Amino acid sequence: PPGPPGPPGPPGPPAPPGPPGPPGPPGPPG
Amino acid sequence: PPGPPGPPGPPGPPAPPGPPGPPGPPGPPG
Amino acid sequence: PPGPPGPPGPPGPPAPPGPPGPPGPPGPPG
Repeated sequence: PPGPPGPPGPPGPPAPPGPPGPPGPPGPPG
Repeated sequence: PPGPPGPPGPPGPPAPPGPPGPPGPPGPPG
Repeated sequence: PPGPPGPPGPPGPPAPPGPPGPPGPPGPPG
């Protein structure tokens, strides 16, 4: 009364798109 | 009846990597 | 009878930072 609890909910959603990575390496010799 | 709602579900799955970082610094001057 | 499914779980782990950026431009000729 009511009765036994229902099942666990489904998985949450993914987190938002991630931030960009770090600067690239130094370029070619001048 | 039916019983109370089930508990919250599991955390979401992993998300994809963010975008590539910016270009690196200029190369070594001549 | 078993209650209804619970609510969706929380957001998954934060998306990793993206890959390093590309090499920088060439150095100055002088």
